[PDB]
Amino acid sequence: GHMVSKTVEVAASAETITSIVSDFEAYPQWNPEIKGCWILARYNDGRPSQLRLDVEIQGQSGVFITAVYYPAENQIFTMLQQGDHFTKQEQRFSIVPLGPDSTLLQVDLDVEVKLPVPGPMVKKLAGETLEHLAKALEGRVEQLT
Amino acid sequence: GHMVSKTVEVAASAETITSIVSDFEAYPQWNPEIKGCWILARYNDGRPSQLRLDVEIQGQSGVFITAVYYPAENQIFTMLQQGDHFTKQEQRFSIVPLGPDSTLLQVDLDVEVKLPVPGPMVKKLAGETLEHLAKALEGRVEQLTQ
Repeated sequence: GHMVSKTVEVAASAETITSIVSDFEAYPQWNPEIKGCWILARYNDGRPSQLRLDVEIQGQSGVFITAVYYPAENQIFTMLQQGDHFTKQEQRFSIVPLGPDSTLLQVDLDVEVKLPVPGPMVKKLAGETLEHLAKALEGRVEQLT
Repeated sequence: GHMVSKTVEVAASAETITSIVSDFEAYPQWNPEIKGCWILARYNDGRPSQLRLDVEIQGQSGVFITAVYYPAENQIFTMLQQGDHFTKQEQRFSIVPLGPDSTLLQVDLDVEVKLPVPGPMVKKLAGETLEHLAKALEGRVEQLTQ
C-alpha cells in the first residue's frame, strides 16, 4: 500500500491557501485529526524545519516528528522522521492558482506502516486521511472568508 | 524546580557505564516506564544530537524531544526541546573512574513543569526519578557484567 493523491478546489487565493498549509501551529484550530503541533526547529530564514504533531490515527492518539522542506514558492513537502504507526509518511502540498480567489490544492501522501497491513487497506486509510484533510481545509477557508 | 543531584558508586568500569548511558535506543530494555527511544539526528561524528523519548505511566503516554550535548569527554548533557508536562528538563551525566573496576556516576537534573506545581514538590519528584534511574542502572550493570 502506498502513494495516494487528492486534488480539491478551494475558494481562496493561492497565497491564502499556502499561508494556511504553512501555519503548522494553527493546524489544531481547524484540523480535527491534528490535536497539537509544535515547531521544533527553524531554518536560517525562520521557516519551520521540524515539527511535532499530535495526531489521531483511526482514533488512536499518535505523535509524529516531521521534517519540513520547501521545494518551490507554492509547495510544501513534509517527511516523517519518527512516528507512531508509520515507518514512512511523505506528504507534498502543491498550491496551483486557478482564478484570483480560487485555488487547486494537490496533495500527495506517501506512507508505509509498521504492522504488515495489506496494501489496499493502507491506501484506503491514507485516502480517507486526504478526504478529511480536504474537508477540514474547506471549513478553514470559509471561516477566514 | 531547583536542581537535584545524585551520586552513586557503580560496580562497573567507566567504559561500561559510558556505553550504557550513551546507548539511548537501548533505554527501554532496562527502564520499565520508557517504551521507546529513537535517535533523530547526529553530529558530524555520528554521536546522537537529538532524541525522541516515549514514556508511559499508568498507560498514559508522554513524548519528549531532547537535544544531546557532549560538553566534556566524560559528560553527557541533555536539554528538553519540547515535551509533555515539562517546559525545561536539563540532565547531566558525569562518569569518573574510581578504582580498577568501579566508577562514580554524577547526575544533575534541573526541571520545570508546565502546571504551577510548587518548587519543593517538583524537586521531590525529580529526586525520586533519579533514585529510580540509579536503581535501574544498577540492574542494567548487573545484567551486563560477567
